[PDB]
Amino acid sequence: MYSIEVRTHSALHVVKGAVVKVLGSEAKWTYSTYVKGNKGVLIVKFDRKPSDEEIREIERLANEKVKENAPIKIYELPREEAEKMFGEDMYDLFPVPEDVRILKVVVIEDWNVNACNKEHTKTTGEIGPIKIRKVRFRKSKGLLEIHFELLELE
Amino acid sequence: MYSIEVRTHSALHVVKGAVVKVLGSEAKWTYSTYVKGNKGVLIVKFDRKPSDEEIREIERLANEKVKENAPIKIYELPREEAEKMFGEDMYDLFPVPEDVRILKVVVIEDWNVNACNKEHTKTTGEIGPIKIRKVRFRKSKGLLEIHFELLE
Ligand SMILES: [Zn+2]
Ligand SMILES: [Zn+2]
Repeated sequence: MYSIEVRTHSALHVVKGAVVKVLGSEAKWTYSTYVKGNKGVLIVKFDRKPSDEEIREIERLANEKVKENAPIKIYELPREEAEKMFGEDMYDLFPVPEDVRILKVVVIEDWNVNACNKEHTKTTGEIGPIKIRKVRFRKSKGLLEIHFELLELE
Repeated sequence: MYSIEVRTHSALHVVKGAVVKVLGSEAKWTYSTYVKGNKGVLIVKFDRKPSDEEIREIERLANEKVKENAPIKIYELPREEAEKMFGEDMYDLFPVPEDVRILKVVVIEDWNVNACNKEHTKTTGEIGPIKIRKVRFRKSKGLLEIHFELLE
């Protein structure tokens, strides 16, 4: 088993992938994330407020990735190499300090790659049904908030 | 007198103000800053590559603020007080940690307000002629690089 929070954190990587698939590469940059219990907040850099249909799609695709039970692999390589093997996409808006010479990159094949040092579940199925509760688009900073919560079902 | 670097850092605040005056409020958020000797790099969040004429205006405007010899005031208030007194504009894209309950906000009336703890010149004139050398717009991240160097 996995703690609910380790579960919610993992959902973030899944939700991010769904976001990029639906909104495109322009929403590929993460600004920040927060997790509290079964609730999660993914803020990505974007330029508009997604339509209700797109939100639905992000949700659908995110839940489909959960059911596929895809593995969440975690490679540990040299900054330089990882830099060339995964490219710029493994990062967020905010750079991982340069004092760090070795990176732990989380990968969900064809979905999301991110230098992350936190604990993740071994597979996407271990996350469970995800529900997007609120979506806020902050015009000034041009950031998109995707609020979601995991579900106490089975 | 002031160190060349203290000068270049101060120019940052001046250049940022010129950038917002010319490009608008959408270029109001700073992503990062770098200063080495007489060289300075201001990266702001933006969506397009400014035209050559706009770059010229940013430069002009920036140098005119230098000649006005405006004072660079430095207020030190609680964070809750600066929050309401200067609003969100005093910040950058990345927030000053919440462990800091007292802020040092740099202000150049009607030009730029920024929570900054570094050393600044007492007035804009003490900066000197600014020259924008290169401007790079990185489409992926949507960031605009304003490269400039002081002349002294
Ligand atoms: Zn992670
Ligand atoms: Zn400063």
